[PDB]
Amino acid sequence: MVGLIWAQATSGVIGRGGDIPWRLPEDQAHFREITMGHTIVMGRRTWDSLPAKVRPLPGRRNVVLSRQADFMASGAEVVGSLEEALTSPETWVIGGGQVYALALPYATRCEVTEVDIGLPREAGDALAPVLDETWRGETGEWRFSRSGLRYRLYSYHRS
Ligand SMILES: NC(=O)c1ccc[n+]([C@@H]2O[C@H](COP(=O)([O-])OP(=O)(O)OC[C@H]3O[C@@H](n4cnc5c(N)ncnc54)[C@H](OP(=O)(O)O)[C@@H]3O)[C@@H](O)[C@H]2O)c1
Ligand SMILES: O=C(O)CCC(=O)c1ccc2c(c1)OCCCO2
Ligand SMILES: [Co+2]
Repeated sequence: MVGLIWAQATSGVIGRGGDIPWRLPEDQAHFREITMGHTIVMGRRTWDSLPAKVRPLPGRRNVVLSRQADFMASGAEVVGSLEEALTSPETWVIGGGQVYALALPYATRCEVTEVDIGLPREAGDALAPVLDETWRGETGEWRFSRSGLRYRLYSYHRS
């Protein structure tokens, strides 16, 4: 099982300036629950976005995808191809935009947090991947984050 997990604005923006223009504590707990115990695969830029005191994320096989053969990610594995990282029963791709696109052929689940924030796409933004007709979606109710933004969870899946 390869799954993708991400939060996006209604516009599809997931990242800007190397970070994320919101923060939902409820989404971070949801992320931790879904990924805990499993492999997490991330692009090098997303590894960079994590503070050093946070990496690796605890209780998970942290895998960083990079083309630099000497890139050092302390506490993590660095692989040069996505296929290298798929040696566990559950693998969650945690971003960012480039790695979601690379991983989507392998994926049968997307746990998507839609954040009710009006955020026009700008040059250089990272974007959510486009899900084609093979994906079946189930939606939750709109909920209020304590940060003041509404959000809702979509669970997409396909055989
Ligand atoms: N909203 C969310 O839920 C969420 C979650 C995660 C990240 N984000 C945001 O997304 C943004 C980063 O996403 P990004 O698309 O800019 O970069 P990214 O996907 O996180 O990492 C890009 C890097 O991955 C490596 N890479 C990409 N394709 C590869 C391949 N085919 N083989 C080997 N290595 C490969 C390269 O690393 P080298 O350059 O080292 O080769 C590339 O520079 C940040 O803003 C981050 O905050 C958002
Ligand atoms: O998982 C934990 O241990 C606590 C929450 C956390 O560390 C976290 C939550 C969301 C993330 C993230 C980390 O980095 C990946 C890119 C953005 O999505
Ligand atoms: Co689990």
